[PDB]
Amino acid sequence: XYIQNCPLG
Amino acid sequence: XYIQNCPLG
Repeated sequence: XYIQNCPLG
Repeated sequence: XYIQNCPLG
């Protein structure tokens, strides 16, 4: 995944 | 959001 919570990239 | 983890829809 989500805007400013995407731990992948 | 992710495959089979998307509480939005």
